[PDB]
Amino acid sequence: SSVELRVLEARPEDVGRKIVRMDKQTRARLGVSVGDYVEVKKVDRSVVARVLPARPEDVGRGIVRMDKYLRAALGVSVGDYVEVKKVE
Repeated sequence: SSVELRVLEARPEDVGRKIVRMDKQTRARLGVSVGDYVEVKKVDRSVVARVLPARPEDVGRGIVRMDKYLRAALGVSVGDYVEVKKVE
């Protein structure tokens, strides 16, 4: 089904992009590859974002990096948990 991930801040290069960063393990769990799309959900809010690969230092942290604009759309703060799933 879905994965639950902790929201972390976007690195400066990614601010303003409609993307999220997740590690390879998480992409495999979701059934997606880099460049595919996922839906990020919080209660009755949702955003669709393109999947870009997390940097190696972020591996296994259980996080998704998303910028302050996508966080605003979802009503979440850094440190909140979100549901991530394929677009369907």
